[PDB]
Amino acid sequence: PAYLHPLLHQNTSTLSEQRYSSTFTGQEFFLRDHVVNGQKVLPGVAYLEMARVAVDMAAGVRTDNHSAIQLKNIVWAKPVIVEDAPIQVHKGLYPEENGEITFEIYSHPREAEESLVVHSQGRAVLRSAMEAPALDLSAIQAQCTESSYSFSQCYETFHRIGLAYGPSHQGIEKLFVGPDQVLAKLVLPSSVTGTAEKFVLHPSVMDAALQASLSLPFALEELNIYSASTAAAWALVRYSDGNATTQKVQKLDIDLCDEQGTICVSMKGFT
Amino acid sequence: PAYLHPLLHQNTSTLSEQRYSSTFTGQEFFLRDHVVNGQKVLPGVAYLEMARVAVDMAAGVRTDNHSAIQLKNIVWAKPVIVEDAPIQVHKGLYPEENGEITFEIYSHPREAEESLVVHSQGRAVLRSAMEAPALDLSAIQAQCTESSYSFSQCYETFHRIGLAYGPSHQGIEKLFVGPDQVLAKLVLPSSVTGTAEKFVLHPSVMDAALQASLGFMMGTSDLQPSLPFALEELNIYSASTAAAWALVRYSDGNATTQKVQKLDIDLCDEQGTICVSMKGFTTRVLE
Ligand SMILES: [Mg+2]
Repeated sequence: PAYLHPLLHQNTSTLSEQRYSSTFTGQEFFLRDHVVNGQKVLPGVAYLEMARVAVDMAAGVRTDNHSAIQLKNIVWAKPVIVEDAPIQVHKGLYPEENGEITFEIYSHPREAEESLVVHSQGRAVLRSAMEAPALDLSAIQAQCTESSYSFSQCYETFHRIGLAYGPSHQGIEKLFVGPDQVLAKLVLPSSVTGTAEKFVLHPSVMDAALQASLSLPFALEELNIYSASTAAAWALVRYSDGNATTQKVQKLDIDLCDEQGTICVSMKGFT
Repeated sequence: PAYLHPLLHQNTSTLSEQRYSSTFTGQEFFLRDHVVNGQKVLPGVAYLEMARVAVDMAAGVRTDNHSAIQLKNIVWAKPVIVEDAPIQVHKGLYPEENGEITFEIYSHPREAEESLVVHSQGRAVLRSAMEAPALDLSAIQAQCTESSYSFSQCYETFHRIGLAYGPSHQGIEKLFVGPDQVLAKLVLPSSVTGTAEKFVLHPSVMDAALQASLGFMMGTSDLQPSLPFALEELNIYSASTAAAWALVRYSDGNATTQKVQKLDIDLCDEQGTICVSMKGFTTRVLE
């Protein structure tokens, strides 16, 4: 209730370490409605919001020259899973000499409070606020005319493939695809509209952007925030120009834009 | 409701600054019952607990060689006053290269949030727990037979000079005075017993120990209140709640004036075992 943020509850910083802590019950919407293979698993897109708001607050009152946050070189390790007992997640920030901020998202195993498990790591950059780029909504939709499928068709396999998305994570409206890209109409589930205000990178919309692509998120090269993900009405997914099939891991680009095509959130070098 | 401590509610630390924040409404017992010249004033001794608990928390889990806190060279500047508008008070901690921790207690006036008021600053030292010294209460009593003052005498006199202590700050039971010292019988007011557990340096007990210096000033014409101005050293051997007595004597500086007095103050339980010691405590007339 008195949380600083639904994903960043409490500031637990010491003289040695800048740190934020959150205790998650199974009931949070981004857990109860994000069940993979039967377990409540923290979604990859929640780590980004966790990281952003930690940086936003850990950096003090800021000048226009530092009043914007960008994330770089994100990594994903073991996921956070919730059972009958709550799970405490720690968000650690470490300032580097070049003015960038390294962040580690970790926890202390109930198996061993002296052992440690890292779930994600990355870097953040403070820059001047960025003017939003623009996308071509009319033509891009026109380049995605082959084998369109309903959200339900997207949704049916998702449930069948082992990903049981609850109502809070049913943000895709429809998929328009060509062999080169996928453009997804997006919507905010009505359940989470009451709390969409308290997110910049909203897990429902951000995950819907990731859902439109789909083995699992493994890394992200860069994340740019021009406006709230809530403003988004469309999202475009494309391969990064690496052209490597490899095994089951791929490098992809994902962008969010509003009704006019103005990009508000863009993700580069996904993996 | 979710305070870390009644005097240190929230950790608001940034990368640049280790910081804790508290918002006081004035309904807190240590404000509602601590009225100076008609205004609710945070008691000077409350800053001491503020610093201690901030340091204790800002210092991590700690080895025993560092599992004890001492405060040094405390100064008091403008008071914290609450009159209908809540005040947000910040505890800033800076680690010094010598391993000491500097603390600043400050706030930003609501009327111009870009301005700054520093209320108190000092230094904290992390060191090994000290075996608690002891007082000989029998011997001390034998030297405080010159005059004596009752509970009502003290708090009626306090009200007359401008210090309207409510029940939470009525910890003096009786004052025994001899030449150059005062022995004060103390008790934790019944009003605050429910939350005495969450204080090491309890404002009620600590303020009562400083109140005991009234013993030196009874009989002073148009006596004016003297408030905390500086403290050279504070030693914490155990919680003040255990305290049953307080000894007040002048520090061996021989610099006593109506404007300012410097005192040595010890608090001990019924056996004479000291729990808190304050050396070089200077108080100054209010004006
Ligand atoms: Mg102004």
